Order: sequence, then C-alpha cells, then structure tokens
Amino acid sequence: IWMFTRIPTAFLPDEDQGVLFAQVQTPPGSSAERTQVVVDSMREYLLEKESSSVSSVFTVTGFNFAGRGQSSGMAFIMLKPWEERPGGENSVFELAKRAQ
Amino acid sequence: MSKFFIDRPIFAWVIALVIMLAGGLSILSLPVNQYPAIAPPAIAVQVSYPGASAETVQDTVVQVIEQQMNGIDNLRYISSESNSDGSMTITVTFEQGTDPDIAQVQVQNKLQLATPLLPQEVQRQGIRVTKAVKNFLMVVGVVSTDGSMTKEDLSNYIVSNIQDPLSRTKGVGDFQVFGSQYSMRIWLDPAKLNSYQLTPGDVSSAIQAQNVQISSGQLGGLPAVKGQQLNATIIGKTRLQTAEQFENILLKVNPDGSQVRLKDVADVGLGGQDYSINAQFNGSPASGIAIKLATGANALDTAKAIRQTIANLEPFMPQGMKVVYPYDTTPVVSASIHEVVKTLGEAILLVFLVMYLFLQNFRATLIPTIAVPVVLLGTFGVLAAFGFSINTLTMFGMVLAIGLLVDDAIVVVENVERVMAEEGLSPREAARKSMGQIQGALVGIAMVLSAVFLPMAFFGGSTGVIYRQFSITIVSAMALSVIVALILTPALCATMLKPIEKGDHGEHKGGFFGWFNRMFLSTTHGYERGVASILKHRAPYLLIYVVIVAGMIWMFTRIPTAFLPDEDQGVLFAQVQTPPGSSAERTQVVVDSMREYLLEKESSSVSSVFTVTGFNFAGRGQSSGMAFIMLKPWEERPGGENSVFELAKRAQMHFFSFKDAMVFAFAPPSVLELGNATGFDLFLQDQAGVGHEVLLQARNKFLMLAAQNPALQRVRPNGMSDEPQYKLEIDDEKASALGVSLADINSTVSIAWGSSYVNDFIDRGRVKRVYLQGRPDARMNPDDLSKWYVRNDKGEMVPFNAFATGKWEYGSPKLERYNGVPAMEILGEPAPGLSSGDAMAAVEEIVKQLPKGVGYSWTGLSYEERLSGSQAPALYALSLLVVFLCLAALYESWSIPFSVMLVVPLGVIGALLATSMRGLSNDVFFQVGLLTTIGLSAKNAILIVEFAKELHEQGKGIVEAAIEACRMRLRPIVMTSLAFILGVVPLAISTGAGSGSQHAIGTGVIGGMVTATVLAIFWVPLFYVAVSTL
Amino acid sequence: ASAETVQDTVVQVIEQQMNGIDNLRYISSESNSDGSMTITVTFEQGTDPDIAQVQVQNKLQLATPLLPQEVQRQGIRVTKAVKNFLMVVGVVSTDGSMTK
Amino acid sequence: LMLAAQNPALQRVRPNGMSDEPQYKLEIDDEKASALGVSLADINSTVSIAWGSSYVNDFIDRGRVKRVYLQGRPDARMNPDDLSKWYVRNDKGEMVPFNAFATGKWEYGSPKLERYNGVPAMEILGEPAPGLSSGDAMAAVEEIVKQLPKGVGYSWTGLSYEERLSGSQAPALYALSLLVVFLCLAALYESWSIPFSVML
Amino acid sequence: ASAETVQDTVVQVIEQQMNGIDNLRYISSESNSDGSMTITVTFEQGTDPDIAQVQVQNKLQLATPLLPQEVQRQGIRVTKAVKNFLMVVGVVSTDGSMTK
Amino acid sequence: TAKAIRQTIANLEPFMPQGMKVVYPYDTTPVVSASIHEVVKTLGEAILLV
Ligand SMILES: CCCCCCCCCCC(CCCCCCCCCC)(CO[C@@H]1O[C@H](CO)[C@@H](O[C@H]2O[C@H](CO)[C@@H](O)[C@H](O)[C@H]2O)[C@H](O)[C@H]1O)CO[C@@H]1O[C@H](CO)[C@@H](O[C@H]2O[C@H](CO)[C@@H](O)[C@H](O)[C@H]2O)[C@H](O)[C@H]1O
Repeated sequence: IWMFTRIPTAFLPDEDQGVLFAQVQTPPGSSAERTQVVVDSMREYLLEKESSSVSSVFTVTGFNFAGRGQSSGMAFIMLKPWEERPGGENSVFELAKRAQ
Repeated sequence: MSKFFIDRPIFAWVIALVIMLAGGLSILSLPVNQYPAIAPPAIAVQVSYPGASAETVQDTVVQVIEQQMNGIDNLRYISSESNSDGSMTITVTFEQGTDPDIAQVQVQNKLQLATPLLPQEVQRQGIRVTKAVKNFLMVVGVVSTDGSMTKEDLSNYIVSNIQDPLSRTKGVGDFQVFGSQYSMRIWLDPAKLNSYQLTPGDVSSAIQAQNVQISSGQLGGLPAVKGQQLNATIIGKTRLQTAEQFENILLKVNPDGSQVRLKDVADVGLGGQDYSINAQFNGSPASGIAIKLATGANALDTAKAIRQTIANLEPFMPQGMKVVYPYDTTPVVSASIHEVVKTLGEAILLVFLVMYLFLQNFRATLIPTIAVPVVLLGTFGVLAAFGFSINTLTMFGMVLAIGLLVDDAIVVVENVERVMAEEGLSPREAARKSMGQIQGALVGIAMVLSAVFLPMAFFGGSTGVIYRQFSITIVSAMALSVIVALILTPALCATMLKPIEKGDHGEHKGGFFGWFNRMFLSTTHGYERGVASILKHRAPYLLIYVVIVAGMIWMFTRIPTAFLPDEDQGVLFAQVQTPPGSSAERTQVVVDSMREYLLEKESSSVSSVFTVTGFNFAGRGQSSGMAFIMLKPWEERPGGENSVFELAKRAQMHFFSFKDAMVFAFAPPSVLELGNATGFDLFLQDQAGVGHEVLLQARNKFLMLAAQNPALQRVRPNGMSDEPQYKLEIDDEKASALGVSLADINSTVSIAWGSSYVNDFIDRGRVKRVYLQGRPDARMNPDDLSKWYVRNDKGEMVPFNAFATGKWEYGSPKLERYNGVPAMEILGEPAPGLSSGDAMAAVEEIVKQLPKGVGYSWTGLSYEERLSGSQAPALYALSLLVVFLCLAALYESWSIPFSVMLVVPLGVIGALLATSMRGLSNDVFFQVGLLTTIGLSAKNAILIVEFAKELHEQGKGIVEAAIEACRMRLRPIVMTSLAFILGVVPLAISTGAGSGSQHAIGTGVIGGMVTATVLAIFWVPLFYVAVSTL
Repeated sequence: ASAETVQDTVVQVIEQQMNGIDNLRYISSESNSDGSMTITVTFEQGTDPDIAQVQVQNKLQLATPLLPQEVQRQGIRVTKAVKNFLMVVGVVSTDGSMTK
Repeated sequence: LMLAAQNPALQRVRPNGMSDEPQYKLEIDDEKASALGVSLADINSTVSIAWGSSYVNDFIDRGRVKRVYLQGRPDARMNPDDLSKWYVRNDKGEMVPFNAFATGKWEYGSPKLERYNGVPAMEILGEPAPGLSSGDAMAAVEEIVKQLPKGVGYSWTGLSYEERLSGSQAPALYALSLLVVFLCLAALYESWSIPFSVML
Repeated sequence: ASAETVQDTVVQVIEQQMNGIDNLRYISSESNSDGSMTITVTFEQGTDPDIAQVQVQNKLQLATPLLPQEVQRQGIRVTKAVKNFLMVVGVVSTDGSMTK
Repeated sequence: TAKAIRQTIANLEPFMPQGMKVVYPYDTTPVVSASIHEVVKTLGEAILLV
C-alpha cells in the first residue's frame, strides 16, 4: 500500500520514433524576412553541428503547428536509423535536450 | 441441469450473482423517458418568405423543393403546407427503424441542391431542416409579470442569455424558442419620402452601401519589398450597430447643401423579425422554449438539470421577467417509476404472506424473495442489451410479468415442500425428485409463452413499437424466470429447507395454522369431489363450456375498441377560429375572454393559460389562435368534476355561446407524438391538374355526403377555407405612359408592404438582421397604397393610384400538398361503436363519387392500420400453431394439447366481463393484459395435464389421474392467484398521474385471474379426460 | 474580419449547435485575424466517425442561417480530424532550373 | 508561464497563442468623403483589391483551371502612408485622393483567439522535467494554477485528458478483475475457501 | 455550352475538390455537346452508399459556389445508383392524338 | 423495386389521359423470375428423379 503511493504516474512510456519538431515562432508583427533567417540558422546549427543522429531537415515558414502568419515557421527533423545511433546522446530525448 | 446445480449451489449462487451485477450495472446506464420512439421518424423543412402569400410560397419555394426531394431511403410519404404568413413546412416521413440522423442528412442534401432554384430572398433567409417528432420533455416560458417587455424582447433574451447555457445543460436535446433575436427595423413613411422624391428602393440600396464590412488586406503582405520586416493586418470598419447609426446613413443632398438622413423618412429601432405569432402567459407578454430529451438521457435528471441552469440565471434577469414551467412530462414519468417499484415490492411482500400462511416456514419464504429480484435485475440487463429504455410501456411490462415471476418461484418451492411431506424425502432428494417432475414442462412452458408473446413484437408501424415494448420486457422476464427456476431455486430448496415427517399436513398444530390446515385440507377433499362429480356427469359441463365460449365472442362484439386509455395528462387544448377577415387584435380578445374565464371561474382545475394569436393546429394567420390550458397537479384537484374530461365539457358549453368565433376544447391524444388516436386521416389529391377550384368542390362534396353517412361523424377538413384577398391590377399601359418602370413598381410594393430583409448589422456581438418596410398606418387599408409614390424617367413621383387598381377575390390562406400534388386533408371518425376499419370502408366508397382527376390517400395512423390490420390474423395463427406443436412434443400426443389450449376462453371471459362491466375499452393495455392472463392460465393447465399424464402412465386410470393431479396442483394455483390478484388491486383502484393506464391493466387481470382460477381447476381435468376418452 | 468578429459572428454560433451531439467529449475552436476559424469537436472512442460527421453536418446547418451572408454563400468545410502527418513527399530541383 | 519557468519539475512550457499583435485600424468616414468624391461606397471596393488580393475568375493553364488574382503592386501596400497613394473616382469625372478621407492608426488586436467548451481560453503545452513523469508535471501544474485571478479556471485536454481518465479507471478495473477471479474459482471448485485463499 | 465549356467551367471545378473521401477507388467524368456532364466517383466494395453520398456532396458543395449561375439554377443531381438501367417505362398514344 | 414501380404507375393510370397507354419497352426483371422459376422446375425434377 505504501509502495503503491510512491510510484509516479504516466500514461505512455516516451518513445524514440526517429523524429523531432522545430517549433519557431518569431515575435509577432515580424515577417518571413526575420523568421526565415531564424529558421535557416537552427536548420544548420543542427544539420552540421549534430549529424550523428539527424539526417534530413525539411524546413517551412508560414504554417507551424501553432498559428499561420509570417511570424511562424517549423521543421520536420528526420533522423537516421536506430543502429546508426548509439544510446544516450543519440536519443531524440537527448538530441533535443541540448538542441533546445 | 437442475440435478447438476442441486449439488452445486455455489456455482448456482455465482450465476445469480453475475445476473444481479449485470442488471444493476445496466439499470444505471439505461435511458429513462416517457415513451420510446412511437411516431414514424420525420423531418421538417422550414422557411418563411417575408411578405409572401400562400401561393407565392407554394409555387416559388415548396414546389421547387418537392421536385428535388427524391432518391432518399426509407421514405413513406412527403406532405407540405404553404401559409399566408409566408411560412412553409415540408415534412418527410420515413419507416420506423430509419436512423433519424441519416434521414435528416439525406433530406438536407437534396434541399441543398434545390437552394439555388429558390428565390434570392428565401435563400437569404436560410431554410432549416430538423427532426419533427413532437415528444417534448417540458416547455418553459419567459413571461414579463408586469408589462415592461414585449414578446419580441423576451425572445431576444432567451436567445441571448437563456439559450447557450440551456444547450450545455446535461441531457438537453433539440428545442424551439418561440421567437428569434432582435431585428433592426426601418419603418418607411410614404409622405416624408414623397417630399424628397425618394422611394423604398433608394433606402435599401443606401443601407446596403453604408453597412457593409469592407475586407481590407494586410500591411506588408506577400510578396513584399526586400526588407520591410513589419507586417500587420489592417482592420477596416465593421457593419453598423445602433439604431442611431442607421438613422444617419444619408440618402441624398439638396442643391441648397442640406442633407437627407434616413431619420428624415422613417423611424428606427430594434424589433421583431417576424410578428405573425403572438403569445401571453395568463395575460402577460411571453416567449419560451420547448425542449426535447437527448438520445440516451434521463428524463428525470434533465428536468432537474434544466431547472438548475435556469435558476442560476434568475438573479440577473431584468425586473419583471419570470421563468415558469407550464408543461412538464416528468411528473407522469416519475409517478410511473414509483407506482411500479411499489407494486413490485408489494408483490414480493404479498408472496411472503401467502407463502407463510400456507407453508408455515420462514426458510421457504426466503426462496421467492431471493429469486424474484434476481430475475427483475436480469430483465433490465436484457433490455439494455437489446437497446430498449426505461419507459411507461417497459415498466407496465414488468407489472404484467409479476404474475409469471411470482408463479415460477411458488411452483418450484411448493412442489419440493409437498414431495417432502408426502414421501418423507430429504430436501436434496425432494428437490431432485421435484425437478424431475417439473422441468420438462418448464422448458415446455418457456417455449409456449414465447409463442404467445413474441408475435406482438412483429407488428408493424407505431402500434408495433408500443406492443414490442410489452412483448420484449415480458419474454425476457419469463425467460429469465425459467432459467432461474432451473438453476438457482431448486439449489436454494435443497439447501435452505428442513425435512417434514412423511404424512404431516399440520392438522395438529392448533391455533390459526391448525384451523387453516384442517380448513384447507377439507376444501381440497371438497374440490376433489367436485372434480370427481364433474368427471361422471360430463355432458352438462362440456355444454356450459360452449356457452362460456359463445359468451366470450358475444362480449368481444360489444366492447368498444380503442388505441390507448383516456389519460389525464395535466393539459387541455382550446382551438380558436375567428372569421375570415379578422385581425390578430380581434382573435386576441376571443382568447382573453377565455383566459379570464378559465383562470377565474375554473380556478379549482386551472393553473395557467398559455394563449396564442397567429398559430393554431389546423392553421395559421391572424384568424387562428389557441389556448394551452394547464392544470394543477392531480393531487390538488380530486373528484370527477375536476377531471380534464369534465373541465372540457364546461369549457365547451361556455365557449359555445360565441356566435362570433368558432371555439373548441379537447383533451390531447394519449400519445402526443402520434396526434389523433381514433379516427381517420386522408388527403384528397388533384392527380391531374384539375385545379384548386375543382379540388375545393371535391372536398366539399366529400364533406356533404360523409355527413349523410351514418358510418362516420365529426368529419371536418383539417386545413383552412378560402378567404377574401385583395388583388392588385397594374395597368402597364398607363405605367409606361407615365415614365414609371414596372420593376420599380414591384420593388415599391415588396419593400414597403411585404417587407424586405436587406442587411446584416451587429447587435451586442452577434449578427442580427436589418428589415425595411412601410410604417403600419401606411399599409392598413386599400386607400393606404394610394399613399405610396414611385419615381419616373425624370423625377416626378407618381402615386400608386395613377396606375394601379384593386379588386376583391378569393384565394387559399393555406395550401397543402401530399406526395408532390395539390391536396386537402380530411379528419373525422367512425360512428359511435363502429370501428375505424368500418369508417375506412364507408370512406373508400364516398371517394368514388369525387370529380374526375381527384384521388386520395390515407396518411398517418390510417395508413399504418391499413397495413398492420392485415398481419394480426397471420401472427395469431403462428402463435396457435407453435403453442400446439410444443404441447405436442411435451406430451407426445397430437390430441392432449387440446386440453390446455381450451383454457384460453376460460380466462378471457372474466377480463371481458370486468372491463366491459367497468366501462373501459378494448385497447392496448387490455390486449397485453389479456395475453398475460392467458399465459398464466395455460401454465396452470400445462402442469395439471403434465402431472396427470405422469400419474396416468405410472399405472392409474384416466379419471383417477385427473383427480390426483388436480389435488396436487390446487395449493400452488390458489397461492399464486391469491398473491397476484392482491398485487394488482392497487392498480385497479388508483387515482391521479397515470391512473387511466393503471386501471386499464388492473381491471382486466383481476377479472381474468378470478374466472381462470375458479374455472380451469374444474374444466381442465374435464378436457383432459374428455379428450383421452375419444 | 478580425479574429474578434470571426469569433462573435461565426465560431460562437456554430459551437451553440454542437452542444447536445451524441458522445461528445469536448469542443475547441480558434478565431484568427486572417478571417479563418476552426472548430474541433472531439468524441469518445467507439463513436462511429462517419455518424459523428453526419451529426455535425446536421447541427451546423441550423447555425448557417444565423451566420453572416458572406459565409452562408461561401461553403463550410467539414472533415475528420487527424492530428498527425504520415509523411511529406517533397520535391527539390537538382540543376537549379526550377524555383519553389 | 513565469511560475512554469520557475517551477523545478516543469520543462519546455509554452502557449499555443501569440499575446496580441499590432493591427492598423483604418478608421475612415463618409461625411468628408461623400462631399467631393464618391457616392455610396465606391471606395469599399478600392480597399479590398489592392491590399487584399481580390479573386476575379478562373483561367486554363496548361490544361487546368487555376485562379486569377488582382492585387496592387508590392510597394503600394507596405506602410501606413503608402496607402495615401491610392486614388479613387470622383462623381464629376475627376480623381479624388485617398487622404481626402483616409485616417489610419495603430490598434492592438489578438491574432488567434481560442475557446474551450464555449468559454474563451488559452492552451499551453509543456513537458515534465528530465527523470520525472507526466503525472509529476501534472501534479505540479495543478499548483501553479492556484495563484490565478478567481475568474480563470482550467481544464485538461489531449494526452492529458487521456491520462486523467486512465488513473480514474484503474480502481474499478482492479475491483472487477479481482471479482471475476473470485467468482470463477468459486464456481469451478465448488467452494469459498479456495477463492478466499488466492485473494490473499 | 460546349463540352469544352462544361469541362472547364463545371467538370474540373468539382473534380479538384473530390478528395478526402473514404474508400475512394476511382473518379471518372464526361462533358458533352448537349451541355450535360457526369462525374462518377466509384468506391471500394463494402462501402456504405449513404456515407459515400454524404462525402461526395460534402465536397461538391465546396465547388458549387464557383460554378456559373446558369448551372446552379439548372439543379444538380447526386445519386447512389447502379450502372445498368433496370427498365424503362414508356407511354404511347392510343388515338394517335399526342406528339412525342 | 420493379414490383414497387408497377404499383406506382398502377396507382396513376386512373388519372391518365385518353389517347394513352403505359408500356414497358426495356425491362431486366423477367430474366430473374425466369431464372429461379426454371431452377425450381429442375429442383422438383431432381427430387423426383432421386
Ligand atoms: C402542451 C403539449 C405539448 C405541446 C408543446 C407546445 C408546442 C410548441 C409549438 C411550437 C410552435 C409555436 C410556438 C408559439 C407558442 C406556442 C405556445 C406553446 C406553449 C405550450 C405550453 C413553434 O412555431 C414556430 O416558431 C418559430 C419561432 O421562430 C417561427 O419562426 C418564425 O419567426 C422567426 C423569427 O425570426 C423567423 O426566423 C422564422 O423564419 C419564422 O418562421 C415558426 O414560423 C413557427 O412555426 C409551432 O411550430 C409549428 O408546429 C407545427 C405543429 O406542430 C408544425 O407543423 C408541422 O408539423 C405538425 C406536427 O404534428 C404537422 O401535423 C403539420 O401538418 C406540419 O405542418 C410546424 O412545422 C411548426 O413550425
């Protein structure tokens, strides 16, 4: 009964499904002028500084998962198979801990 | 199976235990409502074409929609009405079983395809499609106790504040507000407009010009110039909002620089969108909502939850605004759940008593007390599974099932008890012995009763839904009761009962029980002698049997047939019809002289009166009005003199002195959803373009012919009768000779007389509508059109009288169609003591004297009964064939089955006797009650015969076996009859909410239980011997 | 229209009609400053989605006449709502001949 | 969000909305316009064709129906005074300017208003700290929600809604599943001892 | 209207919306000199014809507004029928008094 | 549905004009009736043969 109360609760165990999301949201009022630069940097500071895990990095400005508008962009971060990524610092949970 | 659970009372306890859990888990997911879906699913298509006549609505809207309303599944018929207030309704009606969500989507899709064919003005209105079953849960009423607010204001409020939350209240379904939101009204003055050579058309064009949300793009959109960096939405103006802003939308400016604002030509203020319909609560301006219960909701809980939601709003409501609850169905629903849970309990109590009285043992008394509730709970699980709800009909179903429940338990216990007493066996041994005896016959009787009750389930139509309730709840209980009588109760017997010294019938005990056991021991011997006597002198008795039969038949053809009992719901209708010509103001007085009367003189019965002008149930328009007479709870108005049925008679007489306004009072129908319960419904129909006038001659011939027919009565048209209308002739010769267009004439007459929905403004957030028409005193009389001018080639205002002329003619204030062709509906009913079947026969012959090109079709319950009437004989013949075939297999005999089937009359005679003898009718509750009573009777017969056949086979004479059997079976029979009659009695003598049904069910079973008990105990051995002898 | 108009004249009206729908878990809308809105009606698992859609269409049709004429003539989009993409099928120009 | 950033157990907290944003409140008139310029609302069109790219009709393109848009040049809709460039028609044939009835100021309006169960609302996502579960985060979030101005409540959704359900179920699950084991053993072994032994 | 006119003013405007339809096997169409047209959206075996019809019309009513008024006014038919004719019911004159 | 159709028109013949009879040019149902009637025929022959 004591041991039962001690255990923390989740729903599903977090999984590594070889994917991660960039969620870019420049301060509103801006445009694809700023937004695009803010995006193309983090696309590189990620495609070059982090090519162990990361594979392609499809980017986009306009339609992130939040709003529309020029002050919005994102990216689909595709990764390399599970074999090609040694434990720990190649998990998305880690690849995004410092990517953040 | 029984022998198995006798040694395994724990397993048997477990089964009973899971039946209980399932049933309990089920009783609280189960929908709770007055009735299941009796009416055939239907879909209303509605819209109102402002200013428009019945003709323009029929020929511009209804016809075009009807032409596209096809290729739609399960469609029975389509029927529509076009009205003089510009409203129309097309109702599509589907088979029972049609999913309403599918029906709806199918109808609105074809609407959607037709929408561009409609006039621009109707498209702009909307056209709402909805489910049209009239099975409302309650109706509220937001009434202004003082006179601060009008009907229009109250509405806007209901839709501003009451509505959104009411829709988020748990269990609330579809609902009708009696009115819409505010409309910005603009009332054009013909003189203040003629003085500036301006026309209504200029005002509309202007209003459109200066009240239009301008899109207004983005400030830095895409593409952009390299850099920029700052992008932002540019919000323009949105549409006007206040009356004052509207009063200012400039029309023209004079050469002297002076400007003309809208205010210079008309008044302006928030108002009604449509003023056709008017309603007051006891005298005061009122609106209201009529609410339906959502799929799967609990009728009781939602009524609470409504009142809850409302109350949380009463604080903020303006001064004088009172919410109020004239009609609520919950009292009857609630008064039916209790008046059943009561009778259930009583029955198990009463079984305990007669169980004790006779068996004189507390252990035995517990068995029935366990099993009956086990089975009661089971049945609910079974209902849940099969998709049924807890309703009036499913519950009365449980009440009829009680006899059969109570019996199964008594027969099993009493027989173990007897076997121990006669043969000195031990409980276990007696229990196995007894279930070797019964058992086959129980399986046998489970079949036989299925055969008796299931056919009802395969009735068609509306009456089919009703019977199907009783059918399914009854066979589920019966079936469960048999299962339990084979698993649980013989296990409980083996376990819970003590031994009885062989030969011990308690004649020594002394005291009451000592007296009783000697008394009943003698009664038994007395009965064996009666029977023994009858089996010597047979002929005279078979003779009287034939007299009993002929008596039953004779009696059937003598009792009035009917659909359902005459219930007193707390409500009475009063339809008002002033003369053709009459204004709403006139009608409004006719309905006040009623309210004042009802509300005062009839204070004993009447609580409130909800009155309406412009709406009625045969029609609409200013000569049509009505009162919804509410009535104070059944409790607070006892005695026949304060029955809805009696109040009516008084109300009639009083109103009858109105040689100025046709007025009628009538209790609503048993089941509102269906309307008109006894009678007939049909549409006469122009199936060859003969025309309106011909069609009118047909309906009038029909009427003045049916009234010379002593097979019908009260034969009235449902629609309205043609009334005077003022035609406009326009001489286009003088119009064009004066430089005045023709399209400008029409625009003038629409946008000033009819009214014209121009624009959408914004009121307090929500979007509402801008209406444009002529100020009232400019459009009252024929001379008032001569007040209106139109601009010419140049700028010379030309008065309407310089090119137009009037002329009084007749036309229809309400056009009807049935299945796409013009038509006219006719009601009426069969002559006193004749059947609606007879009435349809008379009518079917009248129809042949109609003009050429006019047919007819039945609709409604007449359409239904025409198809269902044909099947009853077939189903009743299967029923007989299967009951026979089971009895054959059970007794291994083609002939012995006859000795149980011939009890059928024996019980039905006492029912016909009691019900006729007490002035009730051959309706549904009596019919089902009658099958229950014959069920139990045949069960009693089956077992007597079964035991007799066993005794005969172990080597006893036919008469000897019959007497022994009868003696063995008299105790169980008397116990179960004793317990069941007394259980029912309360129904048979009840009063108030639901008492009319409760009487229709009690009266018949008591009667049938009395004659069946006393007669079958003597005639069944007769039949068994009689047939074995052949 | 402003997000505040889109909300007061459209979304709020359509939400009224979606209350009362069988098996409703919750509803979540957005009004945007570009004239766009989305109302999302979510249902308990086991609800048949073809029938939820139909029911949604049934209620919406009642709101429709209460909408601005600029919408009624438009044509409201009703669809089953999946939160997640399965993939992107991209296209890229090798020799630089084609722009975005 | 403040307390979210502060609070030890929370990570990556964020809103789904965007505060407010600058809106150019183009408030115009009719008095100063309808005098020397335009009758009715000839300008109402001028405004929603140059800035707001107006759709006019289709045209076939290499086999396919596509649209034809009509928007003012990029450089003519960039800045607030850049709109005064757009001249309209004068009833008497002449050419009336836009500044003869212009008026355009900055206003602050919301770029994405949200509602939830028919009340305005704001969705805010967030993860749990590393090596804490979603439950811990939830437990935390239900604290940093107590310091809110009475008027503002909360309500879980998506993944979270799904969590809060799964916890509620568990009790009955365990009860019922214990029951069914108890009863089925009690039936198959014709006793109450065995099923009571195995419960323990 | 010419086949070419009906194809590019009506038949293609609808076709471009015919997507996001469940179990959609294939779509075909015809455009003719007599002005008529037909789009036939055929479905997978097992599809509920009621839902197919609801989905088509759901997409068709997004195109409808972009069609020419003279086509809307004519009145569009959406049907869920079999390909062959079941039968034809004819009428003929007795007295030869009635024309075609 | 063929039976249903025969009945809709039958319910309308009484209101038809004078120089006019309804006729059934194409019609697919009779093959169906013919098919099964003809197997019922061979059903009986077999039951007799055996
Ligand atoms: C106690 C026992 C239970 C009864 C409960 C009460 C019944 C509720 C009556 C509801 C009721 C009157 C309400 C007026 C107050 C009445 C006091 C009631 C107080 C009760 C204590 C609502 O009436 C509607 O009110 C609308 C309000 O907006 C109004 O809208 C108008 O203005 C708007 C402004 O903007 C504007 O937008 C809008 O365009 C306008 O049109 C509609 O025109 C008007 O019809 C009547 O509705 C009518 O019902 C008819 C017969 O059922 C029904 O006919 C069909 O179905 C029959 C079915 O059998 C069938 O046989 C008929 O042949 C068939 O034609 C009609 O289809 C239905 O329309």
